Amino acid sequence: GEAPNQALLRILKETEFKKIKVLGSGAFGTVYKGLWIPEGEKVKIPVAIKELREATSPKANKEILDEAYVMASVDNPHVCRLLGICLTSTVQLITQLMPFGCLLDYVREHKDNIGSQYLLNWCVQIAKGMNYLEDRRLVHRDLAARNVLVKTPQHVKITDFGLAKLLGAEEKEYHAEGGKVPIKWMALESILHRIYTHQSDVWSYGVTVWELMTFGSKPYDGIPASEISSILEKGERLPQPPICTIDVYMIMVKCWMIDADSRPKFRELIIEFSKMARDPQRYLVIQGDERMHLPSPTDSNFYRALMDEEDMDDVVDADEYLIP
Ligand SMILES: *CCC(=O)N1CC[C@H](Oc2cc3c(Nc4ccc(F)c(Cl)c4)ncnc3cc2OC)C1
Repeated sequence: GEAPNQALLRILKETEFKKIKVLGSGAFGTVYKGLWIPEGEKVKIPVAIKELREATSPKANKEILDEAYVMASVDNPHVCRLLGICLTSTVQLITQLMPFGCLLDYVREHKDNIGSQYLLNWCVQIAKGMNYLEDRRLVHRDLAARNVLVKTPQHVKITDFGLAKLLGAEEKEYHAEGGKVPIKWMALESILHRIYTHQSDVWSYGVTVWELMTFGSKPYDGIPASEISSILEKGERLPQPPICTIDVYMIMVKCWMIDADSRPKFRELIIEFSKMARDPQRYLVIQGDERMHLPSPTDSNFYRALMDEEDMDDVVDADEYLIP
């Protein structure tokens, strides 16, 4: 009827995780970083670990296992995959550590060193990730720069699958029902009718690109969420960022066309951003662009800036740690 999901869910013993330290908290719970040391492997894998405040809320463990299901079921260079889960007092999700954090904060904090080549390459990579998700019939529903993680400045991945929904062998629109929503990233048809498609995700991609090209500006700043549907129905859209040529901004605008099927496909966005990445200063205009650099794997205190030297001998990135 539909293809069997033969993803493996790995249950990981708590005794294999060390050096646990807080990255951030919310109402939801906590993310930590640590090392995962599968027993008698002589590997140490840098990981992030997501839990919730307590394993009492039924919804809580249900929501997080829904996220685990989606995250175990993906495998692509531009999407974050689940390494496994740890069943403790709480359900913890275990994934590859993305040491530079979320792209929203990253663009805000490093604007002075972010040139055109990185911006366009990120656009390409996010489009690849999104296209891969489409090929797997998944609709993310929460694409935003806060939901893209930075493995290295050269390599980003989409995460945060807690709102993602699959789509049946012959189904098109997810039709949701209630719960806090990222209004300022949503297609009109999603705000109005809780319709969600691969084409609604393209809308959010548009917004995400605007975030990057503005070095992390807040969309419709000061506009109350309750007013967004009206503004959009009037035909208002986010403004042309200063660095953007018309060529780039036009792509953004196409993502925000009322007719969902008039919007670009992820596969087209890959092509267009890829053409632009070959001549980046033709498409984005950044003062003093040519003279920027960000950290690259091949630098001295690239590995030392993360790692204790104690560990460094046997550290292995999750992308190089593969089981059958
Ligand atoms: C834009 C703000 C933001 O996203 N963060 C605030 C701090 C937190 O930092 C990191 C988070 C990660 C995660 N997150 C994650 C998401 C889903 C999931 F199922 C798991 Cl197990 C983990 N993943 C990897 N590396 C991270 C690195 C962070 O900061 C260094 C995100």
